[PDB]
Amino acid sequence: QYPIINFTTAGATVQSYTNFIRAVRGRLTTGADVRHEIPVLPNRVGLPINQRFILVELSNHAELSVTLALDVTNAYVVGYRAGNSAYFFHPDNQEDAEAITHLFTDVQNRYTFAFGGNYDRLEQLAGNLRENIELGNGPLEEAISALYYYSTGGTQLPTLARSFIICIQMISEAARFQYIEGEMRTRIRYNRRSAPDPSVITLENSWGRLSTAIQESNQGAFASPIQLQRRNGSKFSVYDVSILIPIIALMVYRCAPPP
Ligand SMILES: O=C(O)[C@H]1O[C@@H](Oc2cc3oc(-c4ccccc4)cc(=O)c3c(O)c2O)[C@H](O)[C@@H](O)[C@@H]1O
Repeated sequence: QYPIINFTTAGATVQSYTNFIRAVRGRLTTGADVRHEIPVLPNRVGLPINQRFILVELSNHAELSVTLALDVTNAYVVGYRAGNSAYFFHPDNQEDAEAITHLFTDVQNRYTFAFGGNYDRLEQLAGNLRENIELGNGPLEEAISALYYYSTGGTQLPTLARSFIICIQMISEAARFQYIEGEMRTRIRYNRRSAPDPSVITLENSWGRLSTAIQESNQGAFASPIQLQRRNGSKFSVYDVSILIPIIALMVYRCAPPP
């Protein structure tokens, strides 16, 4: 009953990846709140649970398929299905736990992780930092096999964690930022994998702050600048929503929009 977007990594191109991410955004929004030309995700409060999630079915060159569940309120992966098993990140508010019981209700085996989905938990689990984990079509292809074979006991947990990190960044963060989508399109266009540079990681770390600064801004103007980093790690200050318009595609809801 939840909407499904399909994507295959095998023979993926800039175009098929672009179409996939646009379709993902399309399902996450309307939610027709746009603040400064930037769509805001639905406020979870008052959100009917039938509208809470979307499903992203990934398949790969090995003909393996896993379906991820994304929370439409933050674009984030809450868990996934592989065959007859479903796995969920440990929630952290009883409304979440409530919400996820409506996911993958037909599956035989449903497990909840001890851990949550945040990069901090995941990075230690993987024994690697985001900056040391390659992204690209290759890593995503492998991530899909890893996620699938976990449902059968053939995947070590640190490989799993690494797989979540790859997926979350190439789907959730890409839906959130045209800039990160751009970074992944480029890796795909040249079939090169590489770890995310500091510009990517700082965007990811600052998504909440960015959303708040934009929705609280005075006519687009930030009362206080936000520091981001360039590709080479040198820092720069954002003072205004204008420069973020071609960077950020979705925002998490923060308060009502002022009339
Ligand atoms: O940006 C901040 O200053 C602080 O914001 C906090 O996060 C939120 C802030 C928020 O601030 C506002 C807000 C702020 C000023 C005026 C009107 C509204 C509304 C929110 O819905 C909101 C929210 O949902 C947050 O999660 C964080 O919990 C907190 O860590 C952070 O310090």
